[PDB]
Amino acid sequence: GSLDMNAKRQLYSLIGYASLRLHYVTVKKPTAVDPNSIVECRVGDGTVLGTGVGRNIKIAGIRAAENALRDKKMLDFYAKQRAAIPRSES
RNA sequence: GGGAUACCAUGUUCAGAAGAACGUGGUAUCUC
Repeated sequence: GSLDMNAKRQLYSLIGYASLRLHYVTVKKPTAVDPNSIVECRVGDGTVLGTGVGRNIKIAGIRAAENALRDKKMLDFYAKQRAAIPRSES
């Protein structure tokens, strides 16, 4: 895999629905002696789908995405939620 | 000689299912 296109898609194409809040948070302020940074993949609900770290951070970005789609159970979990979700959170 | 993160500003591209991310250059610290 290792394909962003695929990732980003899996996100706002396989799960990312209306009123999801899905969002990534950058953590580990890069350094000029180890730029490497990490990414947190979670949702406003306080749920982290996964994570991703890299030396040129990007790997971290794309890695984070692939991480979100790296949870078949989590993914499918939202699939059902999507069907349920009564025009709101609960 | 090469290489990288980031601030300030703006835009393109990735893909080609779907929709998102990265880049362009100005300055700088560090590093090989």
